[PDB]
This record gives sequence, C-alpha cells and structure tokens, in this order.
Amino acid sequence: PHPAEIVAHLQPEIWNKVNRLLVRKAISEYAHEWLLEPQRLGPGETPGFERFRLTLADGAQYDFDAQVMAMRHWRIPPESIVKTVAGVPAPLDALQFVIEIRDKLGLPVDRLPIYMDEITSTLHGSAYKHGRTTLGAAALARADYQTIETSMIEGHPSFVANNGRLGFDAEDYHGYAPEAATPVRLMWLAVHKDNAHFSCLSDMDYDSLMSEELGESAVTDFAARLREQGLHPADYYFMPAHPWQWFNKLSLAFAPYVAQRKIVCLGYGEEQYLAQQSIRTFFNISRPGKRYVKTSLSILNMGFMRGLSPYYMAGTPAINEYIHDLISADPWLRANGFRILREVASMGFRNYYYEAAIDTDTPYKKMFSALWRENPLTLIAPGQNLMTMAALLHVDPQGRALLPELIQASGLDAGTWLERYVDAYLTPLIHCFYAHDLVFMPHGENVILVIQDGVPVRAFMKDIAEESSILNPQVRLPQAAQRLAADVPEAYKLLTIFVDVFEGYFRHLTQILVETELMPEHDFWRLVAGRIAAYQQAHPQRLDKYRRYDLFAPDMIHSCLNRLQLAAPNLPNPIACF
Amino acid sequence: PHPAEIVAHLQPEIWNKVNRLLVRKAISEYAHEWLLEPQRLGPGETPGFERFRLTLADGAQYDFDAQVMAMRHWRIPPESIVKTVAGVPAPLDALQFVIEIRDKLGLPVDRLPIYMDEITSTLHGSAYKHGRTTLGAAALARADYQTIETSMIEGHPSFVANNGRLGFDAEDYHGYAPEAATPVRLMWLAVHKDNAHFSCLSDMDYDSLMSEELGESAVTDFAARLREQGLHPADYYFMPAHPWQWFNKLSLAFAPYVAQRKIVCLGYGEEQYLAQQSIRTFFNISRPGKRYVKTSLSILNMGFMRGLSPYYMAGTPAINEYIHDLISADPWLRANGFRILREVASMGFRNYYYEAAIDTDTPYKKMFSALWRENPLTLIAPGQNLMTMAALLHVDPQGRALLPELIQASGLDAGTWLERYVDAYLTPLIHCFYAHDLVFMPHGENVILVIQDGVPVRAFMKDIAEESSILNPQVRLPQAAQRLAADVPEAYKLLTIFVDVFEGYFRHLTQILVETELMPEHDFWRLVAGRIAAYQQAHPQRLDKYRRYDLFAPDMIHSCLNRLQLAAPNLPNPIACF
Repeated sequence: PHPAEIVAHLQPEIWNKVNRLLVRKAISEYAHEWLLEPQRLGPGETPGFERFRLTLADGAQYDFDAQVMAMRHWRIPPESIVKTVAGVPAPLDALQFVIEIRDKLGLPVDRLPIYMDEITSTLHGSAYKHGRTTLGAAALARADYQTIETSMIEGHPSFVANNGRLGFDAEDYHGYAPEAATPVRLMWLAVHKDNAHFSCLSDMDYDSLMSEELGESAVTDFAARLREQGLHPADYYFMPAHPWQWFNKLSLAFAPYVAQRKIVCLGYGEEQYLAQQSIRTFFNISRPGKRYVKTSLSILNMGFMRGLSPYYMAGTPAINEYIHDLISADPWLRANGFRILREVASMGFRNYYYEAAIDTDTPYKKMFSALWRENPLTLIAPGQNLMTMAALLHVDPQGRALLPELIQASGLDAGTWLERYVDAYLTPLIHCFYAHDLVFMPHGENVILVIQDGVPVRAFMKDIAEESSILNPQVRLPQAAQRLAADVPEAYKLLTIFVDVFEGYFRHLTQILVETELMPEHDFWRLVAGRIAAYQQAHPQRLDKYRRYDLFAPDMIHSCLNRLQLAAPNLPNPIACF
Repeated sequence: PHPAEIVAHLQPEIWNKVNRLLVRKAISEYAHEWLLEPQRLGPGETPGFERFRLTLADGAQYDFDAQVMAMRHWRIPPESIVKTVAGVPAPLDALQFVIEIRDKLGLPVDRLPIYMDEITSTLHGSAYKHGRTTLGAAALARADYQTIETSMIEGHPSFVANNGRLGFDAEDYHGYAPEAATPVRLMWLAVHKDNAHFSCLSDMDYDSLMSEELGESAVTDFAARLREQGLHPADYYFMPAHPWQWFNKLSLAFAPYVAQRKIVCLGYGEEQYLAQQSIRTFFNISRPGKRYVKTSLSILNMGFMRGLSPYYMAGTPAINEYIHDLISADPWLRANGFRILREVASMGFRNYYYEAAIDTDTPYKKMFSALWRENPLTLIAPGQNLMTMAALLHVDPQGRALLPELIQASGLDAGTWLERYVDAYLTPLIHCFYAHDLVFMPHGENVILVIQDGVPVRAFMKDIAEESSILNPQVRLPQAAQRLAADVPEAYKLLTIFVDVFEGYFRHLTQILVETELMPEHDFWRLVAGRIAAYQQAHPQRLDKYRRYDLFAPDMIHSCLNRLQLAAPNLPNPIACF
C-alpha cells in the first residue's frame, strides 16, 4: 500500500516512551557491567531509592533513582531518569545516550555506527510492540502458547541492543518479525545430493519425515515437477528455507548452484507457520502435531545469526538422541518431568566455494540449513498449557507485570509458587550437572514451562545440539555426537548456573518480584538456596562433587554480555550466605 | 509471482557463457596489473597469438591465447581459454578462479567472501543481460539515447567485480537494476529544515525548481498533506529519494527522525523514470525536458556507493556554475562544443546522530541526499542523437561489436571517424588541463557523445562536483566551490589523461578496433598523437606547459584499479614514439 505505512508505528509520543525505557536498561545494564559507575547524590524521590548521577560527554548529565540489588544490579524506576545538557532539560534519547558514552563503550569507530543501527532497530521494534493492539498482563497470563509467544516484548533481558534484526527491510519486518504475528509459509527447494546431506534419529528416515511433514501428495508433486523440467528427483532432497533467506541470500550468493541446478526453487509450501521469538524457527499453525521448522537466516541480531555448520548438519540428531536417552534412563529426571525437545532431523546444503575459500569457522558455511524439532503440545495433558519462561519477566505496555497475574491465577502464594517453579526449572539443571556434567543454555527463550492452572509443573529445554555440553571428556559417546564432550577449566563448570541462571535471568526476575511486591529479594534467594540444599540432601552420595563445585561459594564469575557484544571482578554470590 | 522466476535467468548454458567471459576479463585485467604473470608456452591456436599458461592453486592450470598490446594489455580470445586440474579438463568458473588465486589477490580472509559475492553478483547480472531480449549491435548503433543506455552490458571495462549491486535482493534487482529497464517512480519525502538544506544556481530557487520538476498541483498537495496531518509545511522542503533507500535505510536507520517527523513519507511521485547505468540517477521518461534526478543509494558497487557529503550538499551547484562559466567564456571550448551537464540543484538531509558519532568522512553522512542535473536532449538539434561513450566498447550477446556498425552508418572511414571522435573527446580534456588545469573523470560512463548520422560531433561531461578538480591552488574561487582547487604533485597532473583516458578507456577501445579489424593498434596511437600535436601547434604559447607536463614522455604512471579495489612499474606511453 502507501509506502509510509510501514513506519506508521513510528510516532513521537510512543518513540519517546520506548526511548525512556531503553535508556533505563542501557544505564542499568552498562552500570551492572562496570561500563558506567554512577555517583550517589542523595535520597531518591522514593524512599526505597538513592539518587545517582552520570556525568557524561557532550556536557550531558543523567540523574536517576536506583536501588542496587544483589549481583551489582541497578534497579531504576524509568520515570525517575532526568537528563540535562549544561543545565538544560533534555528528552531521553537512547541513541544519543549511546553516542554520549561512545568513549566508554570501547567500540572501534567503524563498528560504532553498526551498533547505533542495532540500537535504533531495537527502538523501532519496541515502538511497534508498544503501539500494537495486544493482550494485557492479566489476559496474557491466561492465554495459549502461541499468543504468549508472539506477545513477548522485551527480548533478551540483559542485552541492550537485543532486537536489531538488521537485514530485514521495512517490509520484511512486517512479514517476518515475530511480533507482527504474520503467518509465514516455507520456501521449498530441491537440493542436490552433491551438496546436500541429511541426518535423523536412529528410528526414523528422510522418507518418513517427509511423509509426516509434507504428506504424500506434496512429495509426489515435488518429484514430478523436478522430473517434468528434465531433472532427476533421485539426485535431490527436498529442503525448507526461510523466504527471506531465498530472496536475499540463496538466490543471489548461491547463484552458481541455482544456475547449475544444484538448488531448485519448488515454491511455497501450503501450510502456514508463525515465526517464534527466535525469528527463524516456525510453529505450524495450520496442522495439529507437526514439528517446528528451524531454518538458516542471515540477519544480524545481537550476534550474527547462523544455521547448522557442517558438523551440526550431521551430528545434531545424534546429540539429541544421546541426551534424550540419558534423561530418559535417569530415575530422578523421569520423576521430575524435565525433558528436552529433540531436534530430530537436520539437513544442510554445503557451499564448496565458501569452504574452499575459508578453512576456518565462518557464517558463510551456515547459510543454508534446516532442522525439525519436537512439538511440545503433543507431550502434555489436557488442562495444561505451555508458556516461554520469558513470560515470567513480561511487562505489558501499560506497565503491568504478567507474573503477579499468573501467580494469582494459580491460587498459590508467591512462596509456594516460586518453589514449584524452581524445582521445575533450576533443580533439574543442577541435577543434570552433578549427575551428568550436562549443561544447556537455560535462559528464558530456551525454556518452555508446562503450566497447569497457573502452576508451573515441569519444563522443556530446547536449542540442544548447539548449546549442550557434557563437561566430562571421558564420557563414552557415539561417533557423531563427539563434540558434545568438552574439556573445561574448573572455575567454568558452574557457569551455566552462576552466569546463565543466576545473573542472566534470576537477576531480572527478582526485580519483577520486588516491583510487584510479590517477594523480598532476600526471601527469593533463601528460597532458591533451600531448593538446592534440599536436592543435595536427597542425593548425599555426590557430596564430593558438591564440595568441589561449590554452589554456595562466597563469590562467582561475572560474565558481561553487553561488554562481549560490543567487542569483571567476581560478583557476590546471592545464596552464599545460606 | 512464483518465487523461482526471479532467478529464471540463471540457466546452466548461459551461466557457463558469462563465466567464460568473466574468467577472460579476470585473467586479462589481473595480468595487466601484475597480479598474474602468464608464462609463454608457444604459438597460439591462431597465428596472431601466443599460447600462455597460468599454473595456480588447487592444482589448477589455465592455458590461453594472447596478444600483449600496448600498456601491458592482454588480449585474450575467450574461446581459447582451457582449464585443467591435475591434467583433467574443467569448466571455466570465474568464482572458482578467484578462489584459486586468493593467495595472489591479497584479500584479508574476511573481505574475501565479500569479493566472492561481488563476483557472483556480477555473474548473476551478466547472465540476465545475455539472456534478455535485446537489440543487436547493428540495431543498437542506430537506437535512441535511453535504449542504448539500458542495453549496455559490460559496465566498467577494467574492474572485474564491476556489477555487484550488493544490497538489492532478487526482487530489488528486477525493479531497480538498470539492465531491467523497469520504470521507477521516486519516493517523495518532506524533510525538516532543522536537518535539511538546499542549494542551486545563482539564477534559480527552490520554488522555481519544484515548480518545474513537480508542478504546482503536486507541491500544493504536498503542503496540504503535511498541513492536514497537523504539520507546518513552512518547516519543510520536499525531497526525492530512491524507493529502495526509503525501504532499506531511511525508514529504518533514520527511524528517530521519521518518528520525530523530521522526515515525512509523502509517497510516490506520479512521473516515471528509467534508472541510468549509475543505478541511482534517473531519466524522466514521462515528461519532455525534465532534469535527471540523482539520489543517494546505499548499495555496494565496486566501491560503496555514496550521496552528497555535507560539503557537496552545499557546494555542488557553486562548483558546476563556476565550471560552466569557465567553459562558456573560453573561445576555443565554445568553438569545439564540449560542455558539461550541470548539477544545478542539490539537497541533503543531515543525520546529526551519525555526525556526532563520527568526526571523519563516512558513508553514514551521505545516506540521504539528492541533486538535479541538466537534461542533454534539450541541448541538441533535430537529427542528432546521444549515446554514452561506453557504447563504443559494446559487444552484443552474439559477439558483434557496436563500433563497426556505428562507423559504418556514418559513411566515414575508421580513420576519419576516430579523428572526429578524438577531437570531440580527448582534445577538449587536454585543452581544459593546459588552459585551465581543469580535470574530470573522463570514462565511458561519464561522457555522452553527441552523434549526427553516425558521426561524433561533440561531447557532454557529467558527474562534475565530485570528480572535477582545478589543479591550481591559486585559482580565485567563490567561497562555496573552494574544494574544487587542489594541490597536486607534478607527476599526478596528467593522470587524468594517462590513467583515466589512455589506460582506462583507450586501452580497451584498441582491443575492439583490432578484433573488428577497424584499425591497427599502431595506427590508432599515431592518430591520437597527431590530434594532440595538432592542438599544441595551434596553441603554441603554452609550450612552457607542454614541456613541463609532457604528454609524449617515454613512460607514464600506472594505476591498478583492481588492485586498489581489492585493498606498479610505469607503463610505456603508447604515443611516446610519436
């Protein structure tokens, strides 16, 4: 339609809103990572807080209220932030804020503009989310799996520039952005076996996967269309791709292969999907029980997004199959309910041009891949619902948190609710590490909570082959799942808990718990500590390991996500006192 | 339509054709720049030639016929190129060829893949040009200005990776590529005077420009639409933009300004344009006598394309006005007919975010600009036609050169024709330098020849403000055209002739002249030399300058375009013997 509509969501008032919100996160997170060292001025405008000041570049000054919580966390009320330049009141402008601290960021002056664009696109995305007609916290807490998934707003809670989606143009955004909730249909391509290869669980094959995913009429029509145009279906696999990847990468940079007919565009599938929060993973909304489809997508989001490297193209299902058997044969895990969502099949098209040119790891070897992942809706009972754990940190555009509504709907009290939640989420991770040296990437985006009438019953873990490690070089592994085993320094064994769970997620959850007056910070950590202690007491025989990898150590390693993206002293351990 | 159609032009047979053509250019140009040093084997398959061999990486070997012409030029018959790997015949693959010499290219292993994509996109573009229904050499030589412009194929004759257009997706290409000849209509935006500024010739204004370009009904409707939505037209200029730039850059990276209403999307203009060979300059095909519109476009083509820097936003018309007056007041230039096409007005939107962040020159300060340029059709007589000088090097997909057809249609003989052409093109440049120390960028893309019944009568020069220099620091200049003057080392004064004309263009023209048997190499240079000598004899008083800047010097400076893009011993001067 009218070319102006794709930016219709960019209004002055809403822009100012999301900018104030981002400056708050920028200050809180940068200060958390020692990038900023706020100086205390005096009492806050609200008793619980102190007034702080940042004296910056361009004569810019920011005063704000803050309560420094555990793990050097800066809790800042957004409305308390006041900016002045040389004494003159100024509007909160997150982009301008980044410019004013460009010297502290440490960015090289050629990546700076890129990071600026990541901030801008993050704001662009924020503006859309806050202006879109969406469910409020109360209604959202009671909504279905996919509604909650698409209604998410914050993204990764630590990264300031977390929703760049650089690569999408203004039209791509409205069609492919998860927040737009626009049904997408896959691009289906015939890939030559000279370049393409396939892997799946021991108990399945390509023929049975395609039969379940595409159906027989579709596969038939694909082999017929190849054969009609003079090709041999025998030399081909059928492979799904993100439409954006086809139009922007595969049809262009992969031109030689298209021209030589190693890649043949078969067109759109008939079934529709909804992009998940990972943008390039799709939930089938047209058919019941179908698998997620995860495709390679060459956009820039935080890091530059990938796709199965040659190794993972081949070993992904092997790794998932080993891990699923491990968790299945574990009596404790079986009783807990914790379970992974298997990437059951994967396929990769290999670009021998890029591989001959670059002998090291590169995003250029990961531009054409796909995998299929277990659908969790088939693995739960009637009366249960699924929600991304990211939902626990959700605050609607009116400022209302989802968590209090969720806990209210459960009928439990915050204490009992948070215990149910901790044993469904944290305890199993801690068991996997102690019993199996098995670690994941346990953040809000990767954990799907099984909810039963407001109550957290158990949890699924996804994103397995590329995040999972067995911190034991001696574990006996199938030949294809070998990179699973890792030889890691001692001080990095518990990183997954200290860094990924505690500082990466719990750190943000306690801010919600305090803002909503659900629970005092210290009460939450006593709770967390009691669950770990309870688990340990019930499995006393690994006391040797509990001592060697001390979860109750005074301090812990502090990983600065933002500092790493742009590319610390240990942090007091919140449960060390218990 | 069907997603496969945007690559429909990628067929195996045509792919193989354009690859063989590009390998030929890659070998010829890299060898010319000392990147490759072919070893002679023996006699060619054709008497005029010698057989040469490149022994490369991956065990790859290339044998080819070649006649080394003046200026270390490698004339290679494309069909004579034979590739083998360890003795086994292999198909010509330009991308694979670049990989095999990646070690000699000197590319850093993170720019390599980018250069690979530039090569691939160049081939992608070639495939489309060779497969598209187009006029043959004979019919093309007699065609109108815009048909010739869009029917061009080679691009810059020296750069191997010359048509990358990276940034365009597969759909962008078919809509915006010059070779697609798809009528485009401008995006019109309201730009706030807080950020935007305008410049024009002394004898015009913004109100009169807009009246001629948009009309009164359009301007009125623009001020009305601003005013209707609560804005003040008084704070705004109206500014054209490439639709791609709006959807891919301005609506996204310029989001803060859109959101604050510093930029307001007014929508498409009603008039249609054809993209020129520069991709971002447009010829009005809807209306008679309207100006070219040149917009900023952030794609990668050879170098990363630009747009008026803050300086040129403001000084462009001043520079063109000075230069146009200079050439006008010159009795000799007036008699010759040589004339520039003025960039008569320019406008630039300034991004203070980028300017506060980057204190040096950057493509980030050139993302939103526009200028208007004289239309040459209004400056010629009935019975005359215009053609880009690039047309002289044109060879249609069947292998037929345009030049012989053009010269045939003139009724002149090659000698007389080439003299007419040289005095219309080279002599005026040489006069501008000696009389005025005035230099341009005199390549095929910037020169428009005025043709009268096959005969070259005179020439226009375009691309003025950003290429023109007066090699005399003492020239008295208006305060806005000051960067025009340049303080250049002695050995770099004649670069514009030795490098831009002789090695950059004439070098390729003589290959055409020899292939088509129009004229012997040595006869062309005697011809060129006689025109320069003739001019000098007719203007004897600057003998001091003729001696100081010797055009007949034994050797000359050799600039390696490809080596510079990827980032030599003097070359014998072809006319030094005369």
